Amino acid sequence: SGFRKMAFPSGKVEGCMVQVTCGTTTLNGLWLDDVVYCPRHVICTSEDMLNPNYEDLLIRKSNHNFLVQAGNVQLRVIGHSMQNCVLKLKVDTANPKTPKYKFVRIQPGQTFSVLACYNGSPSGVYQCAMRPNFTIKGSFLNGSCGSVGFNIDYDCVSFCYMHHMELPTGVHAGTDLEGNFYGPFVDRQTAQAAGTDTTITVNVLAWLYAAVINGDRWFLNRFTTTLNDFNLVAMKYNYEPLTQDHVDILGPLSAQTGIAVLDMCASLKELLQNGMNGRTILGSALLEDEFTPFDVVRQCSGVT
Amino acid sequence: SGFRKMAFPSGKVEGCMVQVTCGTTTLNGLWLDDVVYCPRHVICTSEDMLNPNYEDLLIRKSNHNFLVQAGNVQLRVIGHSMQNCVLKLKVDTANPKTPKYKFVRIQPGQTFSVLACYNGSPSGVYQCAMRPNFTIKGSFLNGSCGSVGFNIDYDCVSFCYMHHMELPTGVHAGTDLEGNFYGPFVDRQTAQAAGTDTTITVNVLAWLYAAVINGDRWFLNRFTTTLNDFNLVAMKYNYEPLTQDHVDILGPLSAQTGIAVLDMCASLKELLQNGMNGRTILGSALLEDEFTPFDVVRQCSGVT
Ligand SMILES: O=C(c1cncc2ccccc12)N1CCN(c2ccccc2)CC1
Ligand SMILES: O=C(c1cncc2ccccc12)N1CCN(c2ccccc2)CC1
Repeated sequence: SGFRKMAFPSGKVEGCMVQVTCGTTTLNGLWLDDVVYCPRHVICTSEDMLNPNYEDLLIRKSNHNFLVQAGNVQLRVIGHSMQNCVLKLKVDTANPKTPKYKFVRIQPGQTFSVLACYNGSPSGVYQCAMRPNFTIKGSFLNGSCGSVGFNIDYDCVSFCYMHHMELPTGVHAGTDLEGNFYGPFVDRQTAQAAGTDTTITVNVLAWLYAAVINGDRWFLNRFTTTLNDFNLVAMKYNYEPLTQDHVDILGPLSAQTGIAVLDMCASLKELLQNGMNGRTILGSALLEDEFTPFDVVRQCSGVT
Repeated sequence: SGFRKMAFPSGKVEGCMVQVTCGTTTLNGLWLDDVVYCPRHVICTSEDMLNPNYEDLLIRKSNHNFLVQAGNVQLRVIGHSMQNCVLKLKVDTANPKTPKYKFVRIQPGQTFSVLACYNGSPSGVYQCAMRPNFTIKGSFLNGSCGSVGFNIDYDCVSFCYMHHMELPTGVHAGTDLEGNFYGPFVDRQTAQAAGTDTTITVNVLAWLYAAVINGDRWFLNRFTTTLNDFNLVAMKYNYEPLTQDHVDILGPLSAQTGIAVLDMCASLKELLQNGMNGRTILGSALLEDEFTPFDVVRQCSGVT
């Protein structure tokens, strides 16, 4: 028992982190096979932050201007290209530590682990969710760009995020590994609206199921509700509308606990309307939405 | 900016995880140099859980009864011995992935990362604190024994915890890497009192400093207090008494924010007496105590 915001083991990703420098700018890159992937804003200067012409900036750069270091050893760059907001630096050596991998564009509400890095060196690992508004609530400082988010399925690393920027509001934005930003964000030092962030209802319910499995049952009530009645409450509290697809995804947790999904919805409706009354659930005083139903089953089953 | 419960990158520890089986019992071991460390209760059966005589049980075991597997390959056991509550299995091969390491017995209130493992395979990584009552609030299932807690200082892994058991209350207990339990716990399937768990005051203050650094300042007030006045409040709320050593440790955070430690104490006193009033601090609705002042400086400075 016990429920923690667990991240995937980061070893397979640590073995891919390299440092990329262009001019005076240093950030992190991801070395997979003979390619190093990094945010294209590595080619920017102080005067090229508010409105960069990446195509024009990149034209002034040659292979030897991109310094890539893996640990203490220098990688030789034999090609460079821009794919959306990422640069792909072809190096003469395939990463010997390259794990089995995939590039995936995750759905909002899905979770992933982030390996925060500085100067190509890993500093820490944490679990987070892609918010419905396509931002992440990470922990990133200057130099963390190019740090990646990923999921692990047995031996395969699915890379889903590359860190590009911090919005003036302290939230984070970035791209998939094809360089396409999640959300409406652009790699420019301008004010950008993140948008209203809703609560991932299916994740809150999954966490309530985790709470029941882990002994926390005070919030369970004698009520039930309907999807339409529940959603009237969810709308009022800026919660994502729950659909039959979400109910179906909660099926295994509903079967394990013996609590019907609409019954758990009535517990959630009462918690929203009444608050926690100074009480806690899984060591938390607010409703947690950064655990998917898959994360709950995984943590409560011991998938390695 | 952003503040997350960050764990150390786990790669160096993943490379040390092995599976140990004795009879019908399988758990995890830690392979460092030519020794595999594991909980001694691996030699127990169902009838040897309530009151095991480890010395007598171990006498019926020979080297070939300990099956150690590193990935898919079998390790040859050439020696075995019991040191307190851990077994040390000497194998004929030194772990080629052995990192620079230390065995340390951590102080209550200090934090560490746990790499939860099953069958010698890592499942996840999370950060936790050694509670003042010498328990940990982990996430562990059957088969997780032998999973370890550690800290990383540049390239050196300081192992501080080995998982041994779950108390009937859902909290976790275990040993340092010399096999000495943290707290009064014994490796027996009997009811064991954990003791009153207090809140790590110096950690709550460190987290309040992290909140200020990360923009959350609503809780800051126009008041100050004294160590003795603060401790009268801390006692009432089952908080550890704050000492000058704790004030001195908060010195760098006090200097970075320009907020005197006793001024932050008055903010903490008011939060304890008045509650959060439905507000949050660093995405939390309760006062967080599992970040040390060192963790706050590290996360807010980017130590790799
Ligand atoms: O290293 C960072 C950064 C990232 N994440 C969190 C942070 C927190 C505080 C300070 C800086 C950061 N930046 C910020 C984006 N930046 C950039 C440059 C050109 C075009 C678009 C973006 C490059 C430098
Ligand atoms: O694998 C575990 C375990 C550990 N952590 C969390 C758990 C949650 C649910 C179920 C089991 C566990 N045990 C529990 C202790 N156990 C043991 C045997 C002899 C003497 C002393 C301890 C060996 C088997």
